[PDB]
Amino acid sequence: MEFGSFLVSLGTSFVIFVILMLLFTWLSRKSGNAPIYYPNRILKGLEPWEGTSLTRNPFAWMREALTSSEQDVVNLSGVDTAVHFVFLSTVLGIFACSSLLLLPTLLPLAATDNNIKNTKTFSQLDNLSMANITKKSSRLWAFLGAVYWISLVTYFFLWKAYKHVSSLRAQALMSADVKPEQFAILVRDMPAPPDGQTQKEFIDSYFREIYPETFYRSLVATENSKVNKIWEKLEGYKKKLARAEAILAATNNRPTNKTGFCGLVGKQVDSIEYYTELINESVAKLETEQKAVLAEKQQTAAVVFFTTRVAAASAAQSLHCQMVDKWTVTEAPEPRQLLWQNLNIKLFSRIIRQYFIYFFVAVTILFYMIPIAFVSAITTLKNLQRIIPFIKPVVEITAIRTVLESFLPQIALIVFLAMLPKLLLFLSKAEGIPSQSHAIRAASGKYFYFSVFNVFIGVTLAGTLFNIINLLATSLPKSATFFLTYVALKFFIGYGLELSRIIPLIIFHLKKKYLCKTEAEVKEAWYPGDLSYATRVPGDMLILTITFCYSVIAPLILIFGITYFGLGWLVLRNQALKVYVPSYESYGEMWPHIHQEILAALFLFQVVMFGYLGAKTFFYTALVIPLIITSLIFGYVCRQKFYGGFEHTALEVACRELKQSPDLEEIFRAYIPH
Amino acid sequence: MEFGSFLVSLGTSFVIFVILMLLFTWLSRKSGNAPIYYPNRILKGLEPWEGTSLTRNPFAWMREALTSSEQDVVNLSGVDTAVHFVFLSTVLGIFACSSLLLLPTLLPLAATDNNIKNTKTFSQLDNLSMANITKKSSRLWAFLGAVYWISLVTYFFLWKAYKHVSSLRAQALMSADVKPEQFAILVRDMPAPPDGQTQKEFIDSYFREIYPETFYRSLVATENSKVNKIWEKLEGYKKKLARAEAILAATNNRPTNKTGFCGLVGKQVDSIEYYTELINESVAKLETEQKAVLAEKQQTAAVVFFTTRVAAASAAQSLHCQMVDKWTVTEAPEPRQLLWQNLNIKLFSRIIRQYFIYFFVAVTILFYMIPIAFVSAITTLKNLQRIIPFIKPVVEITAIRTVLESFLPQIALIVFLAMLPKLLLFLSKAEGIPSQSHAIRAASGKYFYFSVFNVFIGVTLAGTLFNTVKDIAKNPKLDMIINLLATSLPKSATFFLTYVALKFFIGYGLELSRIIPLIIFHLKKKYLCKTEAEVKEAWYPGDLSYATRVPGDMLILTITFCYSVIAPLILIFGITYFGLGWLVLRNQALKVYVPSYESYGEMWPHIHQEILAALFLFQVVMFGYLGAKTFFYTALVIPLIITSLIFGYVCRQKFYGGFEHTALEVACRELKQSPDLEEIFRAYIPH
Repeated sequence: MEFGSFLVSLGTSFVIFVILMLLFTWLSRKSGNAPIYYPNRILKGLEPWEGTSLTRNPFAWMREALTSSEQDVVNLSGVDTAVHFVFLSTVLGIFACSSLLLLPTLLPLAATDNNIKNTKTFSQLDNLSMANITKKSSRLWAFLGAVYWISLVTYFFLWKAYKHVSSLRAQALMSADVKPEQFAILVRDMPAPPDGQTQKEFIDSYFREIYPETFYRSLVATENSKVNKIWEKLEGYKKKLARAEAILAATNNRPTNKTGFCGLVGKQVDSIEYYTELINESVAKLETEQKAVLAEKQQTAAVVFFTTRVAAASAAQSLHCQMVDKWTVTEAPEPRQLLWQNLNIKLFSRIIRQYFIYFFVAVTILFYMIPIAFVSAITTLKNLQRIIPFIKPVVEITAIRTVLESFLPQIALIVFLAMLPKLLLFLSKAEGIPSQSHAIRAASGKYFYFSVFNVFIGVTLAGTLFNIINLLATSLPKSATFFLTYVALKFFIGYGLELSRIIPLIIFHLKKKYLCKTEAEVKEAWYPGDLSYATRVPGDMLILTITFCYSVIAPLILIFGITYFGLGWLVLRNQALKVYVPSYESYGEMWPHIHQEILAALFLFQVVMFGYLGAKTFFYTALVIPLIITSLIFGYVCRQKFYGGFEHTALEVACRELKQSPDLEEIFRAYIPH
Repeated sequence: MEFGSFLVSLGTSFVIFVILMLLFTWLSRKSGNAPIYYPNRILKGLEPWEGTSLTRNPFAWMREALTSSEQDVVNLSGVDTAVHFVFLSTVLGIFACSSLLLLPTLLPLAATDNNIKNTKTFSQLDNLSMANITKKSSRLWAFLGAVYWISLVTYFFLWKAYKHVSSLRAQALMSADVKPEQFAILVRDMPAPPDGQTQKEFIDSYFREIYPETFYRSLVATENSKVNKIWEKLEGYKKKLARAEAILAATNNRPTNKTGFCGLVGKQVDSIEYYTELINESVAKLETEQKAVLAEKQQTAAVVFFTTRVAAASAAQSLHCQMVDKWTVTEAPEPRQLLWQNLNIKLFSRIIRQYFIYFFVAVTILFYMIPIAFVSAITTLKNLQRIIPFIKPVVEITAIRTVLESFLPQIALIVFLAMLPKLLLFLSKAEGIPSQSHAIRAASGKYFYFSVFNVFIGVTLAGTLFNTVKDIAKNPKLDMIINLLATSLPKSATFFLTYVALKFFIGYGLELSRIIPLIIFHLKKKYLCKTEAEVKEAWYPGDLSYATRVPGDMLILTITFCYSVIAPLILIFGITYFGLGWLVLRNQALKVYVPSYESYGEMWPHIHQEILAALFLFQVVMFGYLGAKTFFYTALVIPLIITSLIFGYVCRQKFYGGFEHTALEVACRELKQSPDLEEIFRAYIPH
């Protein structure tokens, strides 16, 4: 019955994906939906291209995507998205070459043997797996050569893509213009000022010693939580007064508000004047607090500004005081990336929080594994049928009952998986990470480990429970069925939902028609947001992890991986061409993390291949040990070969970049939060 | 080992030690011995002993040693020897506290138990060890408490020591004079000029852009291997001609050289005229070659000199080109430390050589595992008797087997572990290491791997098998474990007692008495050698030789952590080893040895990493043992291992970053005094 289960799930996913595709064709063909299907190119208003109206058969939206050079993507969005695209491209290339060799040689090899049905059918695809292969068979040699070739191919593609990303980084850095993050460093962990002088007088006359005639200013970090809170309160008050003024300018007859707190407690009489007195009182209070904070709440973190890229880039890898405890220095993140909150955290606090968060993550795997499986089994009562509701017995088809009992576990799992990334991002920022990009990358790494351990081990154990030498052997083929479902579920809808973009489109065209969106305020009406690498990269790493897991056992997941990453390349190329706009520009710094994962997945599932063929019990599984040690060798040689360039900007892309006498004053007041 | 061999080895070591001490204290009172027992304070003339006719002979030097502060050693020998001394002192403190708690509360527990008689031979040393503890005994709880306490004590002393060494390094760097290694970097792994243009024209006009008005000159590392050969040969000719003319002046008889048979017995040629014509020809050839190679024989390594310490120190941690394959930059070593041949090794070549050397190190790990098995076979000759009865005729009388047991295995171990360090230092120098200090510390690390694996594992396991392999006729899985483990481990513990005793007694007697370099002296003078004064190179003492001292010391440290619990008689031997080492090496450093390089304490983090590696590995050993003793302490040592890893990471994160570089305070606020910057140059010239 499992055969029918994933057959039906695949059919439903394909059908609904087709539905959303047709909707996309229907919706995007209208000019009224341009802001939701072309948020980009409206900002920096490149006039979203329509040309002729319709012919409806050819040339819909493909020529725009497939004819986009990496230079075009970098110019239009940035060099960061092109890194994600080269990640997708190298994964696609690995899987394409792997399929082109594996499948024509392993499909017939698996077809001929009949070990399954001899150890005494469940499903036909079970014949096309490394389970219909007899014990002590010569086909073990072909299988081992296959995994060996997989390792060789992925090594080659990783090296090529990593050279390419290093070249793209060196190209983007060298041609950049004057940016405020090129003249600053982020000094943390300073001692208390000696006797009476405040922190500002201490930071100065210290850097003014080390760096005479090449030091400009210092923006000491101050606890401003009160200043923040009152500031967004005042900004929201100004926004409300502005929308009220626009309403007045429209109707010229001040309407009546729903008098009260959320329309419950109060008298809204000429609310314009209420908000006016509120905002001016808030301005006075904010002025007083802003004056107060700059003199008393002066903490132990400070951005430091130099006068030349040479000095700033050189005074960011150097060690300033002969104790790693004090005056720790790193390159200042760009203003859009500084987390003023997570500064001020001393080194010991950073270490202790790092290990407490990692331990809490491990406890998260544990309290996921046992308790959430327990409560999911509890939800099975709601899943099948409940006596208490008086639902009319009209359904009467068991097939969709099976569909529901397949979805509900997956639905709950996905709900908690979507609860994850916010929690992991919040935890990542709790180690005191001083930049948004590093926080997002650490969250992605934590989610990757969680996903691998959790999903892989849990589904493997579930397969073992369903069905010691045959323990690792027989169990894995059945687990492929579950992944064939879940991969497929995330396969169609997620790419379908993003491409169709109906979920933002449902929110749009309704926030405008209803009481919301009185004034134009179109910018935040349809602001797209980032690519949110907190959810793209770890999900694609999970798909890659599964594909390299069953890369050899059941070489039918390879075609699913290829089609997944091909559709991802296509849809995300279209999106980055027309939809998203980045909020931070990390110049491809992300990608070494992706390289380390990819290699970690390859290492882990070379180990899995070793163990699984050891379950096949032939004295040649030791041949995997050279592959494991080779993965270690490749990791170290890559680390020393490229990783240096991805942490800093070398003193050529900073020195001879030919600045044009920067004012150094608009570089300042660019890190000012106020 | 049985009682006779252990006792006779201890007695022989003690008697030779006291003989050497008596010889030293008697023979140090002779003025002629000054440049032997006081090489230092003769160089840098200081009137070695102040006064007349030093009394208190056994303490004439001991009193002069216990009253010397770390500041005195730093001012007299250097800031590197003081690091070795804090290493010795902290190991001594760890083992002192460990003894003060372990011994009184652990030894009686082993003494009162009677796991012995389970044999259905040994020593009383085995009775005062783990083997005497029965199965599932409450005393193993005390033993677990003991290992937990020793781990805590080591953590405490390591942290305190590492703060102290960081303080010493800061105090030394902050007050050092104008030394040429502070203004320079070692620019290595360059590309080639893609035109008609010499390499030096390319190193310039490139750094002149990155560091304008703060870039002074740049030596390109010209390959001079054959130039070096001709220069050393010329200097040998100079020395030999000086010897000949000194002989002629001292005897007024025309010297005659019979060149042939390695220049000893051959064709008779007139000495000084031959040497003069040959030396002038050699000078002409040398200067022609130097002119021909200082230009146009360029390669892809260089040394760069800035003008201010701030720029020089800042532009050494930085990254120069946006590809780490090009313009690799590291802080320049001292001119005395640079290995000019190891430059001109591109990054891939360096990695390939590193990996080949590591693999060869593993192969020779096995090839030394073999004679370690031989040693562990020899040490238990009685059990070796029942196997291979070919040794029955030779092992008949008490005395012969006694002397073999007492001497031979220790001598074999010494021979192997003393031939090894030269090989390891040569191997490390082939990894493209660009300095002498890094090569020495890498050789020390490889020696630590050899020590741990071969010595510890091989000796203990070979003794285990050869004490049990012939008694595994029956195969009860539960039963063979206990017999194997208990009847095995304390035997290796006793052998290591003997070995460590041999080391501290004989080695420190030889070092303190210094007779071997003294027999070379007083004989290289009275015989044909040492005709001219030339005293300086006749008794030049040399370094502390950290390539051979720290390795052996860490081997003894690992052994003491071996049987700090299993057989807590090792603890006394380790304490006395390190105490005698402290005392003797103090006397040496204050008076005898003078270093050739100054690393400003960069070597101690490696020492800390080893020490913690030993602690980790033998928390693991205790975990395996208590758990092969059949009780559930298994979960009581995993927390110790986890906290060991956390301690390692925390120490690396808090202090290690301060050892690799000199901060930009000791560089700026060092208050320069108008450095010449020209005599700073031509101090890195290879000649």
